[PDB]
Amino acid sequence: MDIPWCDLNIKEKIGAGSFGTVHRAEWHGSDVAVKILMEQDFHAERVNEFLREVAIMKRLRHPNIVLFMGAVTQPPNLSIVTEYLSRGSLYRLLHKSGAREQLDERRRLSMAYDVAKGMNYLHNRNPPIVHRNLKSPNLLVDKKYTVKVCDFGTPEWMAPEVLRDEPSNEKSDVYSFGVILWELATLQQPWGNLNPAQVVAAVGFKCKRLEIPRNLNPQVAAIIEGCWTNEPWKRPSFATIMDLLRPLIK
Repeated sequence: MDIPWCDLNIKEKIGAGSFGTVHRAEWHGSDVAVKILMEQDFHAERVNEFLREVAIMKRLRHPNIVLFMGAVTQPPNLSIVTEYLSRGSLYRLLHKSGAREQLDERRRLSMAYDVAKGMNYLHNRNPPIVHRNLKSPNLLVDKKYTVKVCDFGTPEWMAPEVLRDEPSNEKSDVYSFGVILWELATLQQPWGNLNPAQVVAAVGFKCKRLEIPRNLNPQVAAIIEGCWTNEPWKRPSFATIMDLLRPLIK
């Protein structure tokens, strides 16, 4: 639904990027998040691309996808309005201090399941929607620790083929999921000891893979390893990942 800029009461900034910034906001009493595009080119081609993007978001409806709630479609305030997740990015949540005590194995496995559900949903659109930029910093977490894929750089989550500048693949983000599941199970930062360029070489050309603790749950380790096969088409679909994760959380 269309939203007039004046109807938004902007609050404290909660994020930012290339597009611009993100701010919590009050909207007719409702608590929302507003993505404010700062670019000052309001010519048709751009406004139209924006409108086109907004029409896509309107069609994406799933519990584990950030809830679209509206859009400011009038210059000079092009914006996307969504629900507000108060715990922010998954990345910061895992690496903040005390995370291990704050989040038990069962919870972190549920968080993984949430992502798999979102991605399974996205992969089943016609045409399928592939998120090659899938990564923990892109995932958002609400108060109840539910995780949602934010659908609207650095390569530690990019699949080898992507790092090789190869053609787009539907199973590229399955590799990325493998890294996210690894972060969740180990609470380690991926490739913390390499610079971006070294990551590209390691995973893209030397078939290096993040090390799995011998101490880790075998069933979770298996899910991870399967996501990391060099042959993309050999990686399990997200629905298969869901089947494999469901026994564990329960």
